[PDB]
Amino acid sequence: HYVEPKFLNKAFEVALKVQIIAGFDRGLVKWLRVHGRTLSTVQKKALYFVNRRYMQTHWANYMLWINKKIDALGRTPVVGDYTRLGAEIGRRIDMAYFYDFLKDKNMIPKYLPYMEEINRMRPADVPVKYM
Repeated sequence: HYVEPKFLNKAFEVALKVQIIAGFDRGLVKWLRVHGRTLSTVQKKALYFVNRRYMQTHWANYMLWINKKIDALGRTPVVGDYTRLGAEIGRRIDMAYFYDFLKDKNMIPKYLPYMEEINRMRPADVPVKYM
């Protein structure tokens, strides 16, 4: 009974997703200090979804960057390495530039059921694709 290996250990994947989404969300909260009163509830929820979809579509590039670093470790990788790298991604990407773009150009997505489903997931469970 064969089993397919995950392409990244579940605990490492979870640490990345939790830290990335937490960091993107924190910057959204700060941006909403100024812009929350000029956006509807469904626009704000759509921006939370934007954070998750952004992670999903950039995941392959993140895996290249993460693996380049991990490959260069002269020791066994551990979960804390992934917490750290995920926190770096989640904090360094200044997502406010993108929120400003969407708001200014009237491209905040219409909030749909699929987006609500993604938003209601635990960050640990947001689907990512390796292949």
